[PDB]
Amino acid sequence: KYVRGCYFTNWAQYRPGNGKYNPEHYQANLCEYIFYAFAKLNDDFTVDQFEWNDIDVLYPGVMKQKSSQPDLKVLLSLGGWNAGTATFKKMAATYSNRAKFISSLVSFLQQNKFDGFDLDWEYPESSDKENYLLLCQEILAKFEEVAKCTSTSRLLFTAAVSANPKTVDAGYDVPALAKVLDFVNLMCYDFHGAWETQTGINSPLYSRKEDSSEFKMWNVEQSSKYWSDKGMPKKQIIIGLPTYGRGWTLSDASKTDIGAPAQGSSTATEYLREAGVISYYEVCQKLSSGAKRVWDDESKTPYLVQGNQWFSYDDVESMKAKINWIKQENYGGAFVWTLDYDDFLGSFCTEHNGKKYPLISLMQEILG
Repeated sequence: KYVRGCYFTNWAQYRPGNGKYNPEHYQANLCEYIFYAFAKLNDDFTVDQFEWNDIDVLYPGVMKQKSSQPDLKVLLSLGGWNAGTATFKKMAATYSNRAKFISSLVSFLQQNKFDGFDLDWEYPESSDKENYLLLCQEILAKFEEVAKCTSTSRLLFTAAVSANPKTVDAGYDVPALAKVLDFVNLMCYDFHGAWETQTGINSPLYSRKEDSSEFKMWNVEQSSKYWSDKGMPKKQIIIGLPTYGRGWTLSDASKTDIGAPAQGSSTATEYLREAGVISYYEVCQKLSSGAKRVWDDESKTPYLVQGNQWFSYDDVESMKAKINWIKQENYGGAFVWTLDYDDFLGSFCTEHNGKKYPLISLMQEILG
């Protein structure tokens, strides 16, 4: 009745100390689907592994989890934000280029025992709309062809899609893609971040009265609605849950409101070491240090203040509110980004008595 998904990342193995995330850190029945991020798209449009140890170690490591969760399905994700669109745009522009990518892809999936493919082209533009459609149609066709041919279940085929309606209009033929994609993973996050000069919410459930006109649809609720109205069935919209936060350095540590002015990004944190970004477990460390929390009931998310540092993030209350809203509105489910941001050891946080995956466990718990 409800999809429950989780992104694994193949660079989380390089965090320092207990931030290091390995496939053995996964938990049985946490996720129905594990989206592996990412494969590499070569310049010649062929698919290969991205990290030097995927084929030999990490891919099989994730697959071993099926031993204790037999209907765990694992899909290979290609793209992401770092990858950009340059290869994608070229690869998709001709039938023969997509044929080379598709065929290369089908073979890389079979060899490495994946259950499906997840296209995270971030993002198709006007010039790519029609190409994108054909690319997906042809991926389903080959998958359909391969399945009848080899007498197997068809490979699964999903896309991570843009939550910004202006992009959805530009680059997605939504009714056509509905007929073709299994489901879409709605990236209803990153709505606000340190690229802005004032504090905002990362992933607000609802809009806020103080939002300006350009952002009245930049919430989970209204962005999922937009996909619904463009012709994607609600059951094929899967709601993105962010286990990370974004943060600013406050311009004045006395104005600490949603919208307070900021002079730059939050200082890079101990583990993710990316300025402007905090993992959930890092938040728990900060709480333990007398960082103060503030619920925002309008948007149903918390923020965190400590010194001149201000983070929007997501915790058990905000996650409880979104997943419940997933059920109340009958969207297709939830997915989490990422596994390695939660308190996967269950030792960085203390409010949860040591429960592993305080945040991600909510999916199986509430969505069954």
